[PDB]
Amino acid sequence: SGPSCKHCKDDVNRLCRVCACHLCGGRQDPDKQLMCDECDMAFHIYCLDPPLSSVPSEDEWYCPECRND
Ligand SMILES: [Zn+2]
Ligand SMILES: [Zn+2]
Ligand SMILES: [Zn+2]
Repeated sequence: SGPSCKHCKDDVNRLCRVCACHLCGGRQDPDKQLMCDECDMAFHIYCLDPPLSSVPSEDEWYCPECRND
């Protein structure tokens, strides 16, 4: 059940827009990021200039982009 790369392995650039936050497209620490099971994307809670600091750690939740659905 280890993490897998979707558009990174196929893309020579090896960007992790999916596994990593699309804003950074990789070059980040997915351990401090939360993944959305519905969108399977990372949130910037810690990438914004100011860090959210709460870091739920649960990593199991939905991002506000799809929660409004
Ligand atoms: Zn990836
Ligand atoms: Zn980022
Ligand atoms: Zn989502």
